[PDB]
Amino acid sequence: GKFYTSTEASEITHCSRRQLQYWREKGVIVPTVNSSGKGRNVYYSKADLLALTVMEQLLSTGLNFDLCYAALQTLRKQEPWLFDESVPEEKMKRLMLLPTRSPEQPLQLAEFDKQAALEALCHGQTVIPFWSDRIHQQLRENLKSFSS
Amino acid sequence: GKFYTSTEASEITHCSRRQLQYWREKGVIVPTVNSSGKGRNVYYSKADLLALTVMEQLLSTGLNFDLCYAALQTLRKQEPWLFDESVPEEKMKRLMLLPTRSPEQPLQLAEFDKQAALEALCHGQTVIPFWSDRIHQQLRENLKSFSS
Ligand SMILES: Nc1ncnc2c1ncn2[C@@H]1O[C@H](COP(=O)(O)OP(=O)(O)OP(=O)(O)O)[C@@H](O)[C@H]1O
Ligand SMILES: Nc1ncnc2c1ncn2[C@@H]1O[C@H](COP(=O)(O)OP(=O)(O)OP(=O)(O)O)[C@@H](O)[C@H]1O
Repeated sequence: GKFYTSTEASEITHCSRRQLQYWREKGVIVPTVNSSGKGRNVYYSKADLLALTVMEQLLSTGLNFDLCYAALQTLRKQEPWLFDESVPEEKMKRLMLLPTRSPEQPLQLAEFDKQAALEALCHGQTVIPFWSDRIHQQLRENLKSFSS
Repeated sequence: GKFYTSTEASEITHCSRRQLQYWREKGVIVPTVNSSGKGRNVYYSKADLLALTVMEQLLSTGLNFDLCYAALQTLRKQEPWLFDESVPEEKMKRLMLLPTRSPEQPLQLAEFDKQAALEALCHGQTVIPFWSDRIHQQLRENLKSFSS
């Protein structure tokens, strides 16, 4: 479909070029590449831009990088409807991330619901709301703006 | 009062020696030191052990290091009763940390209350409960255990 350069991706998703390069180096995001040269050689898909938008949003919660990476991996594997363009934003489900003390399973991801979320807080557990619709709305609005 | 070596501090608070060295290097915690030599030369106070316990607990929430450091600085300045041994644990107030998107003020700290905390979650805001009493209880129990 539509492909975007690194500077275009950086400006659309409000990730710095330095962040994109680091996330490429670490395998967080895998844009399409070709041999090195003076011309453009790295291109992000719309799904990559969505992954960038997720990563920037997770990092804005204060969550450490390793857990943001783990969250993005879990979202892409377990919640692929987030990246599908199948579900219109009105029907996407809001989620919540619950960090744990288990190195093997360091992050729980669940559907958001107020009763369970408030119960977790009253037990002393950190809750990180993750509004799937806002994610997709934010990229869509950055992109509609991007042309103009 | 009582002073503890780095290995004693590491084992009491379940921070690795590598973490203590890094937090010393960065100024997170400032144990008492003297000139270098073959003998012991770094000593943690009970208040330092409390600061270590806070730092290990904040890092367990998933909060990134810079914000844990900022949280510890804000707690020591704004909530010195946490480190005073004034308030018995039964009267210490539970808190909550709310990470923000402002670089100048990247973290809000507030008294915990369920109504406000649930309202923040429903608005999409991350909430990190911080149980002051559990902090002081945990070190006290690690220390009562430590002798035996
Ligand atoms: N919100 C909080 N603020 C401060 N300390 C906390 C908070 N939540 C948990 N802790 C501390 O984290 C440690 C582990 O807590 P948690 O209840 O998850 O496990 P635990 O009860 O030690 O596990 P186990 O059931 O295996 O003994 C405990 O020492 C607890 O005091
Ligand atoms: N829980 C969440 N999940 C996903 N995206 C979120 C969540 N909370 C906030 N955002 C996104 O973070 C960005 C900033 O949110 P916030 O409401 O704090 O500020 P804002 O409304 O952009 O600020 P202003 O009032 O200055 O325009 C928004 O794009 C919003 O969509």
